[PDB]
Amino acid sequence: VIHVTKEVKEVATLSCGHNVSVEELAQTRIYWQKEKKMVLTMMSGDMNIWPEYKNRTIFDITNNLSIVILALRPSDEGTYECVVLKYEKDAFKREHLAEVTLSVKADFPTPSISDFEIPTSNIRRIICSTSGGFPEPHLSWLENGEELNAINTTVSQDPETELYAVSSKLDFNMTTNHSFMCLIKYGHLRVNQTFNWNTA
Ligand SMILES: *[C@@H]1O[C@H](CO)[C@@H](O)[C@H](O)[C@H]1NC(C)=O
Ligand SMILES: *[C@@H]1O[C@H](CO)[C@@H](O)[C@H](O)[C@H]1NC(C)=O
Ligand SMILES: *[C@@H]1O[C@H](CO)[C@@H](O)[C@H](O)[C@H]1NC(C)=O
Repeated sequence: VIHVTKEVKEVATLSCGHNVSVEELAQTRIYWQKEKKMVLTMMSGDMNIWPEYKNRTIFDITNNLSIVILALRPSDEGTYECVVLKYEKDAFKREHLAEVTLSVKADFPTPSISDFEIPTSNIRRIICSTSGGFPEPHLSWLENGEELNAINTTVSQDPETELYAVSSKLDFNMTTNHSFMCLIKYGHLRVNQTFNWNTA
């Protein structure tokens, strides 16, 4: 395959499009690397995966020497290339090369809104939050194609999943009718939800 696209938290199996028996594993050299930067090395019998990858990467020898990235992160994006070399008596002549580029989708689920009264005559508060997305999200409240100011807006990124979570609060006077949209931009995409407030 040329291109591959998986979701975040999901597994990515990048095949080397080549297989090698255990007897040959001795004489064979395997170079998996992500854009010139090494990943793992199965140097003739002895394997050694770089620290950057030690944790979330598996080397599936049995399955065409593939590398399985567990718990995908938006940064795993990139072009992987797998070169295997056979020892042509006197040297190491490479007998194969596969190359695949990996895409990682990280859409933001449609945000959900909560509404409830605060201790202030007529004022109702709404909270729009969503998460599990990438890149960093940008939340904005709309009223009549106008951008209202947000009361509170937190945005953090999980060190583990490498994913974001947004949550913003907004107040409005219950006396009038209202129709707000919570727009959330992340990259060149955008997700949203609305809130209708009918007076009496
Ligand atoms: C903003 O809202 C969050 C979540 O409700 C809360 O933890 C935080 O204290 C608020 N920030 C301020 C300055 O009140
Ligand atoms: C709430 O709405 C009423 C009716 O329009 C208005 O008199 C009052 O000043 C408003 N208060 C706030 C905090 O918006
Ligand atoms: C808000 O979300 C809806 C639901 O997917 C979408 O159809 C609409 O285009 C969005 N509106 C804007 C201004 O992004």
